[PDB]
Amino acid sequence: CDSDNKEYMGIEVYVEATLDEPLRQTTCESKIHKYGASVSNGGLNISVDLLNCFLNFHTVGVYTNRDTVYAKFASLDPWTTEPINSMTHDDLVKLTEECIVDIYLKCEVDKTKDFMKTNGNRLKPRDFKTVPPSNVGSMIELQSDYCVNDVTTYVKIYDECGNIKQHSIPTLRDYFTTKNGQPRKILKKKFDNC
Repeated sequence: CDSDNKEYMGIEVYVEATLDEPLRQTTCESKIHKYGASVSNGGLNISVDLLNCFLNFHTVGVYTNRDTVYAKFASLDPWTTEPINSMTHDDLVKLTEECIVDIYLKCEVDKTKDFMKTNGNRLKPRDFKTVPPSNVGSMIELQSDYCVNDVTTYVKIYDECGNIKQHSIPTLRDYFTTKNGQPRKILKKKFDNC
């Protein structure tokens, strides 16, 4: 955080997708690649590519409940995790103006897996928390697929040196949902590892 001038940013991308049948029990598989990541879980492959963002994900968590798959792509401690999410100031300017979080859903419902067992609902309304509104329009681009009834997505890109440097980079937020008349909420429960 010692203006090289390098900037250090973090990123969280949340994807929630409700499918058209109750979920089948699957084995989770995730892959992090250069400026993106993907996860195959619950009958859906969710892929996130970061276009002109100059940022890498470090972790993918998942959740599955009823008919809904959740994924959280995130960065971790930025000074101890490889690859380091640092960038020049000119690259941060381009991130600010041009970063797109390109989300792609692919249905992969597998009839060789039985339906998830369901006792009592493992999620409850007070597991979802409101998030602030978008401050960057059209940062999220989403492609859905036929088996998906609704998708919700949220991105937060933030300064890791904000508390610290003497100045801070504005947090960039966007939110997109196919749902109508629903509050701006995301699952805040701790996700499972993939």
